[PDB]
Amino acid sequence: EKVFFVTSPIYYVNAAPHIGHVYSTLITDVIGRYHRVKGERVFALTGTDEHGQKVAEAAKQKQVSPYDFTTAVAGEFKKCFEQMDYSIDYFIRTTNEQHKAVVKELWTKLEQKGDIYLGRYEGWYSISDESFLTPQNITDGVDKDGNPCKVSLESGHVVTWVSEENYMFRLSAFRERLLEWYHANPGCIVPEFRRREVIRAVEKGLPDLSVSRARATLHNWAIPVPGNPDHCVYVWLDALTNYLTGSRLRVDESGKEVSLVDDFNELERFPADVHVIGKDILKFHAIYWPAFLLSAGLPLPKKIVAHGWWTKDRKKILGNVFDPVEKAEEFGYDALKYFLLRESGFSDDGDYSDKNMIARLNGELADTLGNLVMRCTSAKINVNGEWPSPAAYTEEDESLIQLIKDLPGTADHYYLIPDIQKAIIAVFDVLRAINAYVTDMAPWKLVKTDPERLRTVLYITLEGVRVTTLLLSPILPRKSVVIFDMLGVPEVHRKGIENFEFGAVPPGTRLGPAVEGEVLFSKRSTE
Ligand code: MET
Repeated sequence: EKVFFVTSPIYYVNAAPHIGHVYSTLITDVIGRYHRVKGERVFALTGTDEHGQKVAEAAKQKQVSPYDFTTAVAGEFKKCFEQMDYSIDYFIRTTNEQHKAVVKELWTKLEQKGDIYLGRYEGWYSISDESFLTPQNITDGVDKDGNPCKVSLESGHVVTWVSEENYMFRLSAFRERLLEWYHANPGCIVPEFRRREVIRAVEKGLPDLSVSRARATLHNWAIPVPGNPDHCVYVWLDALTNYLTGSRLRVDESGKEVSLVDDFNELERFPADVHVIGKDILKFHAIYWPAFLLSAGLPLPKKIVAHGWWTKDRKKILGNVFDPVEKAEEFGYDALKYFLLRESGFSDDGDYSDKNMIARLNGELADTLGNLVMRCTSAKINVNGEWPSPAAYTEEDESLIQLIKDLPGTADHYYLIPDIQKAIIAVFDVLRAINAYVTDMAPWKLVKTDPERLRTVLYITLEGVRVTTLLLSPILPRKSVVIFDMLGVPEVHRKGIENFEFGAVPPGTRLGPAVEGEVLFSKRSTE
């Protein structure tokens, strides 16, 4: 056992935070929350990528110091994530002095291993992606002016020709070991088609990789190469190292880093159990990073999960915004999170209209979950305001019980893939089954007609709501608490695999107090 270590990418601070960053960090957050619910030690990590030409030039364009610009924008990222109400354990910044030391330490290992030489890069480079590209991965496009230029096929951003004496990492020498790693861990990249992409790309051959740049090109906004002040460390080698840095930082109660340990084993976090990333940055994580780790003799991550990129009303996000805080203030924080995790799987296919948002809010959160919670806690149905003791189970009772008992196992596998969408769907399939059982039994009639039968129906329903809610708690962290409070579930029973079990809450447990205008999810007007 070790600390379950989950990460998000660290984001460029060239501009203000937006939905892409909020989405990636949310996924990271949800994975961490699920493992805490299982009672595991978790360290969840996010942060900002603050060096490089991209960032330094964005600061120049605003006519501000790189130190002042990065600090200000990093501040906006922290404020946004705070407001999004994640449970991230640490926010790292690559300008941190302790991160810097770790980067120099990793570089030195790579050099001492013989995997870094002085050579030349002569080729295309995308500043906006901080990415080296071959002629096969560029094409014709236009400037900011509208003059003809070359652009990345990858991303569409302008590319430039670089010809510089650079320190080069021997990535070509790691091809075989990388292929061995992919084939021996066929779950290590998710989803499967991105795993195939990576293997196909590495099968073709790998060139060596420039890991430094001449200091002027960078506007001196980068980590100097140890032993050679004319060169700065490639922003991506610096950036990827944040995962190692974060694995080695002791953090105090307020979230401040207070100490860098010498050895990752001391904190038991490294290597990451899951790196959450966008598809745009797959090669850095699935090819370069494991190669750096193999060179350094460090263990490799267990999973890399790469999600897709987004649209609002089937259009690129100018004249089309999606501010997550404003949407969350509009429809709800947990509701917005549910929507983002339910609507998209590993694709760009998601309908992010306010229409579809309202349809899921009303249909799934309000009509399926909320209505159910209200039914089984209603004083008109649950006359004694408690968990009743069930009488004998019918076959129908048992079919539903069986679904509830099976759910934790199924949801668990989905959370570990990870495929959060599938986990949510599984839980809601069980919520729908519970609703249909309740409709079929009509407990409102049973109050008058067979109060004994009602004890059974009502107990099964409460327990189905409790289990589904426990498994939804990583997705609806605030609302799950409210639900548990309404059900009167003691704190101890709100986490731990012990409580995945059917029957964990005893009969006789009292419900929470009923507030005057109780409303868990408010249906919105279709507009
Ligand atoms: C080590 S993850 C670095 C990600 C990069 N800063 C980006 O925003 O795409």
